[PDB]
Amino acid sequence: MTQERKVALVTGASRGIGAAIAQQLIQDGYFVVGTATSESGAQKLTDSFGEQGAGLALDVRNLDEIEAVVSHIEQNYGPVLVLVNNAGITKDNLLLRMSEDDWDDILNIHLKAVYRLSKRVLKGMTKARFGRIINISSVVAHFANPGQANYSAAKAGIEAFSRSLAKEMGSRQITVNSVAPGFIATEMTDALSEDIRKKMSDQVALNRLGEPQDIANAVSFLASDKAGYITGTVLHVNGGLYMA
Amino acid sequence: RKVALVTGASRGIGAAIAQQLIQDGYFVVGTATSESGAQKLTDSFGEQGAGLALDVRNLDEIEAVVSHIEQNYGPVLVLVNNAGITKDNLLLRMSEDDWDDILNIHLKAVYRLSKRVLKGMTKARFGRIINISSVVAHFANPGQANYSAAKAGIEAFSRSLAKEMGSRQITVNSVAPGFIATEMTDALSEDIRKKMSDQVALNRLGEPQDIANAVSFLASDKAGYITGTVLHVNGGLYMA
Amino acid sequence: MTQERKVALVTGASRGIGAAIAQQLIQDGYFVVGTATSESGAQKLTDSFGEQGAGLALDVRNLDEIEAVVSHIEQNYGPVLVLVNNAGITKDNLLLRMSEDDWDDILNIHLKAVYRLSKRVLKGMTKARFGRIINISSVVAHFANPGQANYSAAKAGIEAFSRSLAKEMGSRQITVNSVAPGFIATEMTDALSEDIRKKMSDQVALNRLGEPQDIANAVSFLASDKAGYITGTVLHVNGGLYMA
Amino acid sequence: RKVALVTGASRGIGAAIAQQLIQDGYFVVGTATSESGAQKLTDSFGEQGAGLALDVRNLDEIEAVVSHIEQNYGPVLVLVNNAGITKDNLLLRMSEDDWDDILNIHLKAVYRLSKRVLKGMTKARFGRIINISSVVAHFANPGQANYSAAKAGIEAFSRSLAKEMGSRQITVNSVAPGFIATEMTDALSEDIRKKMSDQVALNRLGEPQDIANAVSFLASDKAGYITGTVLHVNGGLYMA
Repeated sequence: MTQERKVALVTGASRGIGAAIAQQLIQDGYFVVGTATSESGAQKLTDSFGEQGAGLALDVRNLDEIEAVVSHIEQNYGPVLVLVNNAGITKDNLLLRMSEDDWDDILNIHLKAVYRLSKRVLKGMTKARFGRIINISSVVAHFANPGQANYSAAKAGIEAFSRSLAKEMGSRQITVNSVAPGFIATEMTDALSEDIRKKMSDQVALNRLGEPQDIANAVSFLASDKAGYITGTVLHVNGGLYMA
Repeated sequence: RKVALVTGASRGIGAAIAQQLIQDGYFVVGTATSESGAQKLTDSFGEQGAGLALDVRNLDEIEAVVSHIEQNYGPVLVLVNNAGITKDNLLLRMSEDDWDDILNIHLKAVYRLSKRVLKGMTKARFGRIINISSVVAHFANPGQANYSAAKAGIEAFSRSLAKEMGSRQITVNSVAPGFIATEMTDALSEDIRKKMSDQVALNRLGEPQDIANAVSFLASDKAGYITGTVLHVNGGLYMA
Repeated sequence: MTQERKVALVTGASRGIGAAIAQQLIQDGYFVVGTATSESGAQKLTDSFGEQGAGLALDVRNLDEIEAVVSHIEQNYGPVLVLVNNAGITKDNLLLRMSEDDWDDILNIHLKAVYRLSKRVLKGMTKARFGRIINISSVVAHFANPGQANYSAAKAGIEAFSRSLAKEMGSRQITVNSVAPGFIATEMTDALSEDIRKKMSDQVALNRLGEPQDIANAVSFLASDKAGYITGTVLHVNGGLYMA
Repeated sequence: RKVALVTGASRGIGAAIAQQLIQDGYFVVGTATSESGAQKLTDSFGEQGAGLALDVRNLDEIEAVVSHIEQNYGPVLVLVNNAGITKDNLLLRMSEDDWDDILNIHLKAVYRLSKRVLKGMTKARFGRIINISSVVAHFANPGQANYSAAKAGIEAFSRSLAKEMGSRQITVNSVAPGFIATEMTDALSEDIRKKMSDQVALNRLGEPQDIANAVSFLASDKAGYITGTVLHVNGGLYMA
């Protein structure tokens, strides 16, 4: 039992974008720790990653669990040198119907979790004089959508936090970036109808929904030496749905 | 007169906003966190306003204050969310309390107050929600991750709400001040604020009245086709 | 014959947005020189402005005419202390069908004209330690539209030029800003059908087309002392059609 | 192999781009304005490329070069518009020639070359147009109004063209370098580029290979769902 590869931590790795990111980072040569909210899901991740990764249960809303998970990774696999913040649900509602819990839960799962996990991995990245924090944002952080004020506020806050952290950590060669997916094919889009997914792809310049692997490719690029002079940016992967 | 609610109106930007909105013809309820401050606000606004105590961190107080305003003065049709509290620290030294308090005072308060005033604005088919953001939401500053995240969240929240409320002719906008002359800015002496003003194209720190002018514009009929935007008032410190 | 009011120059003042801007600046207390491309149009402007303005013919594509017009204003009315660059047409075409003239004419009418006129009025603004350059951009400089690559490139170039000039002239208290109209009711939108203008207003958060006076209000604000700490910005007046 | 055309490939950013695209598997035609430079490009690329002389200001030369490439090597399916010529001056001192030459070398050339390669990309239902912009298109620099306007125009042009060509699976993107180590940057000595690198979060000037890496990414299958964007490569000098 000796683990010599650099360690990547991917939260919310069970399916879709998170699963593709985790598998791509494995292919890139990392030892990947993926997280799921349940222990069953964590075991499914352990099974998928085999001897080049591990699955751990983590509710990113809880600081005690964040600290325990990162401590476990450091004590068993090594310092987290790539952090991909992908965990996170939506709780949509127009503001008149958006409850205190609807707001707080989303802000905690997305923005607070990014703050907590980034803070927790900073010591190891600083010691290594190498680090990658890659936050999965969304196109709705830029192109606002009614009913997603909580999600949009959280994602935009994550982007601003990333800029501040990039400035604080730049001299230690830690890059902090966000990837903003557009319409990507997920179980959720699979749930939608043919006609709705044509409505969606009609809004995309490339005239199709993206795939999880497109986001994985963007993250793999940002985590590599090929993006060592890129920090504090948003990398939009939306097929021209939103251009900035 | 139409009722405007301005939080944190005791001094600086908030006070200038309240006085300007009074001049524009609104009945201005300004808030302070202390009852002493609320009484001084009552005294300053006189017959064209009222002062109320409000800790914007507390939902019960928000609901009570808005209910009181509705019961005595009228529907809140202009809401200006003005908070300027900082708890700076580099992330290594930024505690959970430092993060949470800033997020609550700024972003959560914007959520709570905006939600609470929606009914009256919807009924009137008229509304102005004006959120005080900051240049730091765009031009990042080391040690202000919490403040930057909160202000950027406020801007994104404003865009979403603007889409939700637009058809009722309610506009939701943010004003982003740059370096404005204040208590703490006055505390540093000549070379330090020369360091600051050297970054400003207009080569000077702004004044609270500049932000009040932007808020007055957005709250007026002159800006009825402007919604979901950020109005930068920073002398060229940061340029779209 | 003595002219004591501050002089504003509004190019393309014959109708719609330009006409509303010119009339509002008159109401604000300026002596307004408006331009039209023909001498007939210039005479119609002279008639509309009466004793508080003048109409002059100007093809903004031509440097000799720019220099002659500004010299005439300085010699008869006073230094141009407010410049509103509004002259400018569209020549739409998908790139495969966009000719050299289609490109050059639009770039010259919009971007080159802004460069030439701003350069020409800088001396007077510098001497006065007061100045307002206000450029009418467009929402399509931000939300790109197929078939308008020339117009979009010109408007975005104008915005970048404005940022550079704002930095160069800031210490002399000259502000340089752009106003970006969205769907505003013009003869061109009047030409469109009821159903198309509902398609358009359906995209606007405020659920209606704007009016020239909305743009005039934005320009009047920027030209006043109420916006003396605003420079190098874009003021979007699009009813929520585009949010940034 | 697929044919990529890289303008201004003789040195620095352009040379790094050309070499990297060769490594990625493209047949790279690089251009220089002199025939001497074109021959040196031919020598450097050897069996995996060709060097051609091109003054990007001249439409006839653009059409001749692209026709030659089509007649000998194949359809241009990757176009990298790389120009880095400056003619700085504050507006008071910026002549008509200084403005026009920069606009022509940068923006007009992007228009002309992009237009000329559209037919082959459309036929192949594959394409990469990658335009070298600059941080100055976003963070304004006194004395560079012409360069800033041209680069920003290039970015807007790219967005419009991306919408026009997207359904044919042609992506159009810009790469915006920050402070990259070059001839002229090397000319200034330690304290001057320390002044520069102090503005960079990563606390150093970039290298041509960083821009080549970004262009290689965008030109690859790894970026097939990225279009109409600006990829900032500036070490945190300017942050979206």
